[PDB]
Amino acid sequence: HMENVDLVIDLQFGSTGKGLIAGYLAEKNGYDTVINANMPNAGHTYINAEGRKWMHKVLPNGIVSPNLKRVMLGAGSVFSINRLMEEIEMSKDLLHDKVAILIHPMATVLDEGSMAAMVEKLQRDPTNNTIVARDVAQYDGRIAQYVCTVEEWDMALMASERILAEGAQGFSLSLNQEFYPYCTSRDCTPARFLADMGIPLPMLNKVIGTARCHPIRVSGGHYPDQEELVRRVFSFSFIQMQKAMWTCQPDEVFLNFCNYLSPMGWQDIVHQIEVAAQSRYCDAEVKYLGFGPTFNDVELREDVM
Repeated sequence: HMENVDLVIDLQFGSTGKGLIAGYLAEKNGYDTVINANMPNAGHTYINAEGRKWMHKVLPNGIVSPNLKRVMLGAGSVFSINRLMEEIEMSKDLLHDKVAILIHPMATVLDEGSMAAMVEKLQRDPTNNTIVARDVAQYDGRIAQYVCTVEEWDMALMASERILAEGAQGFSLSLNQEFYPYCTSRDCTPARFLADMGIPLPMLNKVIGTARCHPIRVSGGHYPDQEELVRRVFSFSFIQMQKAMWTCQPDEVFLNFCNYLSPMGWQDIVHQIEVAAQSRYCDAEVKYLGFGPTFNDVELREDVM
């Protein structure tokens, strides 16, 4: 009942490719439940060993799990119903048989922007029955079939055997990190992600942090030990990693986009990530290395260095 959630988080500016490791872990570990709480975003990509591609803004990338039973969209979600229905249709083969999709009643429905909808939910206007999923489901049957009660949300988490939780955006984009106001509207930290998915703290088993060799901002400042090489590509920042390690405390790290650097380049970053971890009381080791955008391009660090 406890220690059964694996939480995937991005340790830099949100472009580390967390979707690749979510899909990879879902295929390897076969979680029965996959959960997230995304706000509108550019999409998270996973490509399997056969070349099928999923670009998701709403659904978790973990729906590729061979043991999938429950897909859960948390209270912190802010989503377009049109986009959700399109993503379900595109993966109807994975979602039609013995799979339950659950939308938390207090998830926010986007009016067919992100800020105004989140603000509308926070206003708590008693006569407004058009912002939270529980209320929209009373007149929009597209989501009435998936919206659950708070009690049903809790019971689905209790009934889950192994869960994959997928975090949002990235650590340095947090509302309360130093780049404010050039940041997102929430903190991008494990504690906020579990809060926004309604996951009790004892359920956390491990945190998998994702990083890139050259972080990208997709719009805000950068750390003093990095420089630029609408998208801005930066060199690796040790300070960024130290800050992310202290707060996020990952247990394992996936270092992606190693294919764009020389052997010295990506191996030096592997060692810097581990020095950053140790410097901030974190025992994380780099376990996975990404050398391309597909399942076939994820390698075990212990097998290549």
